[PDB]
Amino acid sequence: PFCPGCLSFGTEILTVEYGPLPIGKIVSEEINCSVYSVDPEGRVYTQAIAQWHDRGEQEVLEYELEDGSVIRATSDHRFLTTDYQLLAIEEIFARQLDLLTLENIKQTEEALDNHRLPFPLLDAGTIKMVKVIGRRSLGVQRIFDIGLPQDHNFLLANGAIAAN
Repeated sequence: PFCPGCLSFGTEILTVEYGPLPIGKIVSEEINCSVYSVDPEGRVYTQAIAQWHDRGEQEVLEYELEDGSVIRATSDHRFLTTDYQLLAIEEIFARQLDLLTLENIKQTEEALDNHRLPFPLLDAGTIKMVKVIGRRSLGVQRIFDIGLPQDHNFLLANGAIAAN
């Protein structure tokens, strides 16, 4: 079936235990690990993955942000905006809204202080508000997703917060 919010194989999730890892690998090997997620209150916390989804193949597009980072996902994949809405990346692009991202993130395990979590996202690190400046199709590619016990969202290695 068509997956509204899926990511490319190579999309790196910032895992707590292992650092940046492609979602394709996490799903292919059903890797048990934790991700950094945001709760309804706006706090970042660690969450263990509950399910792994290989959704087959579908069009994947590369969205480029103002800071040069890229997001390779389905057009309806939601991301956290600066005004704290979870909107489709294509919508964020069409409306020229800003994605709420962290920048200068350590690309290793325990990128954030596990001891201090939960902690407010806007105070967890250097916040970088960026718009989507372009989109280009990558054609039909493999797509993935993961399931979480509480909130279905997680921090990507590039600082963006993917929200299914």
